[PDB]
Parts: sequence; structure tokens; C-alpha cells
Amino acid sequence: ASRLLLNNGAKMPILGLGTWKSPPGQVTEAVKVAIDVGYRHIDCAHVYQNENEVGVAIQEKLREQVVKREELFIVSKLWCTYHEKGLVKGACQKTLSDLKLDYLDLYLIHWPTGFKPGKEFFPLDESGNVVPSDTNILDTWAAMEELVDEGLVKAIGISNFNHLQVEMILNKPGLKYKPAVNQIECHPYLTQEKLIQYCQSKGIVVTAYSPLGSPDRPWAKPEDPSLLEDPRIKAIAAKHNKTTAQVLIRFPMQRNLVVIPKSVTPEAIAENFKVFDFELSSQDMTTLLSYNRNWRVCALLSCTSHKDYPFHEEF
Repeated sequence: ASRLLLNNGAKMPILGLGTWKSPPGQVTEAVKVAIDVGYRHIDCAHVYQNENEVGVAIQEKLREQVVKREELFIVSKLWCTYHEKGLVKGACQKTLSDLKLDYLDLYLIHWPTGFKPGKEFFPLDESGNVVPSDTNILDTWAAMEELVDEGLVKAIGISNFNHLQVEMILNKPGLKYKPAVNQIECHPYLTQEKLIQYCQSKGIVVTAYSPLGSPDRPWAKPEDPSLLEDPRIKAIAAKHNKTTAQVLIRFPMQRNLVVIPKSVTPEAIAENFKVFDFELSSQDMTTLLSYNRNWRVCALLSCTSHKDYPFHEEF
């Protein structure tokens, strides 16, 4: 149970190294260390602006022969300003060039929301409002399918899509390729039970990001213990001779989810990998599931009036 089978027949490692919020000056060393520790799935995106530095690490370790490229599962994401049908291919080719790779194992639509094309990641009004694209989700999906046909990516998928937006793609006339994964926010305060039940029933693998939530909770007093120091979670950790971070990474894994932890320190990278030698019990799982408050941290609030804004729906 350290890889999950995708609908293209490939196996995706259930633990991924995130490069989100890893600075370019540090990320090459972070990825090298990760591959030495045993990470094989690495999660990138153009908007992180560090893909070139990730690429240096990968082909250093490929030269050293500690890993072969067919053992690596590399994913990247199409940013919102490239949703136009004519631009998707070049966005993909730029990422491949940065990563110094021939193909990606998976390529995700980052958000369902398309922005006006250009150099800016968030194109703006004279009043500072994000300017939408007029593009359809189905049009940019057509362009993503072409990437699989041309052999540039092995599978395509989506990120932060609600179930109605998934159904829209599943009902595309002449659909060639179904989404292989939907990458979503998932942690004890937002357990996403409905959306993951929907996805898994359609054969779509769910990847959790931000599995520890955010430290800044709107209901909590500054003296209230965090998730990592919560007494009941500490008790579960003590029971298994594990850290509380390790318990919270294992939590999604046992729901048959892929998990991308925040991996911004060398300590976290080493700690987060030690999650394969234990299993949480039924009682542990019910306890961890009971923290849900449907609290969403990554809500992309700047785009609430966008027609394809995902989070007005319940799931």
C-alpha cells in the first residue's frame, strides 16, 4: 500500500514531496535529500517558480544512478493564465524544459478558474480585481487530452474542482481521457468525505494537500493547543510510538488518498517519510475523522465572482 493504481494503469506513490513554498535557492538540495531518503513522487507547479531548480536535482540523482526515471513520478500543474486552448501545449513544454524532462507522469489543471493570458500570474483591474478568461473548462480539457496523445504527459488530472466540475468533464461529448486524479485540500478540519466518495466511485484518485491544515484557526485562542499538540492526537501518536505529524500524514493514506505534506525543512522531509511501518486502528480513524469543521484554508477569495469558482457548491 505504498502506490495507488491510476486509470491509465500506472502506479502513483502514495507519498509525494511538495515543492510548494520551497524557495529556489533551497529546493535543489531539498529534492536531492528527498530522493536519497526514498521519495519517488515529486509534486511541482509552474507558479511555484522553482521548477528549474527541481530539475537540476532530478538529473543529478539520475546521473548518480540512485534512481531511474521510470521509478520517478513527476507531476506539474497548468497555471490559470494558460487555460486558452492554444496556450496549453506551450505551458506544458516550458515546464518540461524547466524540469529538464522528456515527459511528465501527470499534469494537473491547477484551478478551474481561467485568467486573462499574459506575463502576470494574477492579471488585474485598475481596481485590482483579477481579470477572468472567457475560456470553458471543456476547451482547456481538449487541449490537455492532446498532450497525452502527443506523448508529453502520461496522464492528466485536475485540482480544486468541485464534483459538478468533475461531472462536466466526465460528460464531455467525445471524451478521450478521464481525469486520473483530483488534488484537493484535506486535513482533520476539512475531511472532504463527500467529494472523495464521489471521486473514488468514478475511479479518480484523490491527492490531499495541506494535511496539517493552517496554524491560524479563527475559532482558537492563542493558548489553544495546535493539531500537533492536541492531547487526543498525542495519545494516538504515543500508542504507535510515532510523532503527531507522522500520525496526521498516515491519516489520509489510510483513506486511500495520496498525500503531499508541506516539506519546507530538512527535518520535515525526513520525519514525513517514516509513515509506512505502522497502521492507525479503526478507533484512531474515527477520532481523527471527528475533528471536521468543514474549514477551508485555501479558498482563493480573490476569485469568488469568477464563473468557474469551485467553492460556492457544497462539494
